[PDB]
Amino acid sequence: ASPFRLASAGEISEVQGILRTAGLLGPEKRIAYLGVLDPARGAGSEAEDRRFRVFIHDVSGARPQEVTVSVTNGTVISAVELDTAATGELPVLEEEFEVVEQLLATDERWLKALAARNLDVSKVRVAPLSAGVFEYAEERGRRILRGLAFVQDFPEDSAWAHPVDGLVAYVDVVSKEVTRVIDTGVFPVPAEHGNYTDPELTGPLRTTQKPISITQPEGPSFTVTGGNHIEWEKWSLDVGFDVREGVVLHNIAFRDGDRLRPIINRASIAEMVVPYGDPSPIRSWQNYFDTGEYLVGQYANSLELGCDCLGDITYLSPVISDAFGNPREIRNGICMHEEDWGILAKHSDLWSGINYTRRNRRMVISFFTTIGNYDYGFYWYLYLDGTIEFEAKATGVVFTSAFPEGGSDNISQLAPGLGAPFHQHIFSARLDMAIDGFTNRVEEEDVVRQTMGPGNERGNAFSRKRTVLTRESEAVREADARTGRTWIISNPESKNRLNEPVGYKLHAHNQPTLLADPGSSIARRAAFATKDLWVTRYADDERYPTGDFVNQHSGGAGLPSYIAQDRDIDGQDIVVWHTFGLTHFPRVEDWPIMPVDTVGFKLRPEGFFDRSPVLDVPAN
Amino acid sequence: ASPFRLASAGEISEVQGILRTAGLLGPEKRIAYLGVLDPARGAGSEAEDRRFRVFIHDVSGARPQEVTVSVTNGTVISAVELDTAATGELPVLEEEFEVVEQLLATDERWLKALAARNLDVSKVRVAPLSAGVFEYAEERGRRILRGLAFVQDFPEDSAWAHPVDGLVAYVDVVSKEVTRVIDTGVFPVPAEHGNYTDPELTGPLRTTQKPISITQPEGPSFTVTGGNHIEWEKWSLDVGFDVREGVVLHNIAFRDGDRLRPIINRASIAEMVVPYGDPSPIRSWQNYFDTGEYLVGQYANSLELGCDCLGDITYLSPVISDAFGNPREIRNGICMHEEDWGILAKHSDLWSGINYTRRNRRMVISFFTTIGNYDYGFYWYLYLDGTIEFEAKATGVVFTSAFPEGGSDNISQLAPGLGAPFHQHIFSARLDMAIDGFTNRVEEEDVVRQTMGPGNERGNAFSRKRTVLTRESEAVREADARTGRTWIISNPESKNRLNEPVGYKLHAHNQPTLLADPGSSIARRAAFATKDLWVTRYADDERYPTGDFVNQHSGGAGLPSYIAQDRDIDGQDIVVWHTFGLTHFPRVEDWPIMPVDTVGFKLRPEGFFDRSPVLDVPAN
Ligand SMILES: [Cu+2]
Ligand SMILES: [Cu+2]
Ligand code: NA
Ligand code: NA
Repeated sequence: ASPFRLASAGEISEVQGILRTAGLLGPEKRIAYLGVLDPARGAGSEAEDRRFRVFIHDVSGARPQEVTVSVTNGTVISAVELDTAATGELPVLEEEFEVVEQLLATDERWLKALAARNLDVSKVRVAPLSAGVFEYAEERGRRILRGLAFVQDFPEDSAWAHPVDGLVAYVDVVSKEVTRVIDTGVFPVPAEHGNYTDPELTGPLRTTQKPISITQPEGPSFTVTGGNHIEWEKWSLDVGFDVREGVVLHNIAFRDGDRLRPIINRASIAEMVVPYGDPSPIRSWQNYFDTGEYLVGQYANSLELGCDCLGDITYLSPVISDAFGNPREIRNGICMHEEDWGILAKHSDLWSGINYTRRNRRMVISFFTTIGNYDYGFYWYLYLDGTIEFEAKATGVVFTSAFPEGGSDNISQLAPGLGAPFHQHIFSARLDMAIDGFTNRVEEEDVVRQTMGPGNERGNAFSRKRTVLTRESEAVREADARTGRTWIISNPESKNRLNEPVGYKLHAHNQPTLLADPGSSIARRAAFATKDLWVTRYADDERYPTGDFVNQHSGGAGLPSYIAQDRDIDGQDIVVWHTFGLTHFPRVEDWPIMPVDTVGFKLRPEGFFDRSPVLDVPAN
Repeated sequence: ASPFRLASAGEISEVQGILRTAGLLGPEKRIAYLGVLDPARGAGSEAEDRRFRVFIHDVSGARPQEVTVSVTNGTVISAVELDTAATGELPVLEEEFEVVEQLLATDERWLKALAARNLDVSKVRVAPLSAGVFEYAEERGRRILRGLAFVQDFPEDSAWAHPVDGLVAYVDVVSKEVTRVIDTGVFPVPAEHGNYTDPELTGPLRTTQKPISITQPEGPSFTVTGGNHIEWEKWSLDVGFDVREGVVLHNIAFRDGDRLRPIINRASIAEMVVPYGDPSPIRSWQNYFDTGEYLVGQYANSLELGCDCLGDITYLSPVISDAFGNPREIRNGICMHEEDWGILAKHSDLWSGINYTRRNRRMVISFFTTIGNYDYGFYWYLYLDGTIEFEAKATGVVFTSAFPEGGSDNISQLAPGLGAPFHQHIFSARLDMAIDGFTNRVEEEDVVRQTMGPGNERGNAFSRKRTVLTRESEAVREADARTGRTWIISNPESKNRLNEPVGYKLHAHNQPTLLADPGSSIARRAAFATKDLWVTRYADDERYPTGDFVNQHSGGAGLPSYIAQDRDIDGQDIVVWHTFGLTHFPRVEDWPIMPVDTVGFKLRPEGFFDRSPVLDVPAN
């Protein structure tokens, strides 16, 4: 019955059928994006209307369409032709990934470049890389991918060990033409292999790890109903999945006594970008919007038990559309489990004689995706004490280049002749807040140092200040770790027993934001990534910090355009957009396969509850 | 055989006997501190000399002594009378904790203050609190504790719920005299109880938590030999214990192929301080040096299985001296176990067809201590990939006050009439570095932004810079989160296969440092806490950032005095001292018992290895 249930195979085939019936999905049409829309505000009173949004590409060169379908009613709600030169190209299609290498393999310029390097064309892999927006006028309105080459010595070889530097090509994937081949000169192709399953490189595998067994003899403490509604240790939520964003959490709420108290209406990673910091023309255009351009949900891994996810795991297997509108299941694509999280609370009191210890646990909801060389784990955590956390785990194989003779200020050395260009991985979490309901506001809280003098004669006092962000023009904020800056989302109309507005405090990691010059293309296309915190007034069409169409799309849409409306956010339905990222100067230890590194944020209750919410946790 | 083995009961009784035989431990003497000394540099060639350092208090008012004993040889090496007014008072004695309440209970001023508040003296608990150094000339050279009162309604009541504000007393614990009783006026004593085991407050305990079972059917993957030598997944170390510092790690090294490579020679928390930010004269003197004044090791909890430590646990039971020199075991005072730590590395490669996943684990070495209302867990972690981490977990009951009518800039409200003064918990980790041996140096690494222009035409480039800290005068450093500042400890004479100096990078959390005015007593006594990173040249007598005697000791010793020597630290035997802390504005959720909050740091290999050190980790 829930309007927040996962899309079923049946719903996707029905969208296909409705589109077909309406003349919108003939043999030249391809689905570049398909997802269910969230219910409108206040729609719980009315009956279900499951609506799906679809981006339809045309392989014959016709203009694409954005379409909204009511699968409940079997109707097309709206269909509009897109002018991609204006509003952006559609996301990269799975089927286009092979096309760059295939077209290049019979191009005389490409073949000349490979021959100059004595490389067998049959062994040259070409990465299908998003193009962005630079100085090439002919690309405007065209679907372009750029190709960088990597040699694969044999079918099971890791091509990433053998980058072909000094060479890049641009391809029109619709007209199937190579537009440019740029050869700045030969670099040595690094020769050492990077095969992390080859016994010659690993050596004898360790025999020293004894098993760790994690079981739940009575099963898990969470329940799953209606396919994707979770109840666990007072928490209530619905686990959604979208082909762009991946796992999306809806209706995060906490049962405090008899009352189900909303906290977050929708939580997602609404964008992620990987900007590269190498000024070589071979890579200086490189910025991968994994979410917006590639769609991270689409590439979610099937997660194997006792391997990717350990313990008593409950899986969801979300369904997505293929390019023709047929349903495709991602088997075991979402892991759900609870785990022990050490000590929750502890005190041994001298005066009372009472010794007290309680254990913590967390509910974990995760998926893992692969985008070329990169693999990312997205983890959401709910804790007994009311804390909500997100963590991204970055691994995979580092994107490589040649390491220049005489070194580099923008590339590190991994192996003889092998370089790794500096880059960032920067995420945007979109938190549609609902602290005790939708009437919310945000304050920036700084620590306040005090001067020794009257009222503070010993020079020990310190304090804090809170500044309400009243309108969108004032709600673009930066970190200040030195002053312990955080942001509190409160409900000014809902007070705790001490007559204080209930709230949650966002604790950021205060990692560097986007490093690129403010006049660059990437600073404009990923403007969200230049500041740590944005607050907007909720609107149903303000979904992504980069807008709906990121691929080959200049600035003009996304967060900078949203906040220009300068709307009231002081006790209104608001959305927090938190930028957080990793700045990566690759180390030798990252090669030939990278150990996980992490980044994230959390929110902790701040006068939300009337006392600790975990007094009723039992011993042992 | 190891000179780094834990002290045995026999060694402590032997120190007692040697001191007795030498005339240094008659019936009026009390041991305030006793611990084993680390071996001297280059002492591995010579036979064992187990030496113990002892601080001896005299209850008859005679001057205390600092004594070094060779337990191996049965001799007193050195004994020196201390002038405490100059060099500091000895640590607070366990036996002094009851004395403040006992003396106050028959003092007419104290009794008058309690009678003004209608409080039964038999119900008034008095916390024995360190005094620090303020404006009271008569305290110089005297052992003083200050007392703050809390009412206990019945034997099992949590007194912390019932602070008696407006009242403080000062007591000479040797002469057994009350020096001052200060009553600034009556405040209401908060009436609600804070009894977190009372069913009336907890409500019915949850029945929803299903068991989680963590077992190791073949046992743990680590070995323990010689009592305290750990070998685990290429790591090698010795787990020490000291009554002041608690768990101390020695000889942290990693077996890389055939070579045992040192990383850290000694790691400890060498100080921790809890400064309060309430300018009321009742608490404005409050700064608890839990390590330096109270000795955190002394109060280590006995940790219960399946409760404090979960899984297949190996315990150490360290032995300490009581006040008379008799050995006392802290049963199960140190937990050691390994645990699963999610995904280590993962890649699913399109071109090779190879899908690869490996799991991480960490070795955990921990203890938990209780200092009055506070309880702290100290956790050291070693990871498969070479990462070393420390985490402090803070819990217990918040230190309380009245909440003033009309509010406070320096105190938060927890319950009706109940306040919690703002404070910090600030730790100093002393890391005696040995990156591939003792010849080490530290660089500060900042991210470097670059301007769009020639050489960077697209405005995408970014870089980094490293600054070697060459001498101690240049090695007092602050955080800069915005520029991604870290510190790399390298060995300039030990190069990896890429001809780069091997190293480890310290990643701080960049939390605020000491907030107090720079002219305060606490800014001088805890000078270390004002800056994030200090580097010194190693010396055997530079043990604590606050010096040997912290109790009632002004500035003059510790880190500021050490670095004045301006010694060479560029390719020398050096020590890194990292300040990190929590700034606590207590929330209603912290009452009546605080959920754990955490702070820490980690160090990751940075070109230490020639490639990933976890290629030989097996599947599943
Ligand atoms: Cu990276
Ligand atoms: Cu605290
Ligand atoms: Na909202
Ligand atoms: Na050293």
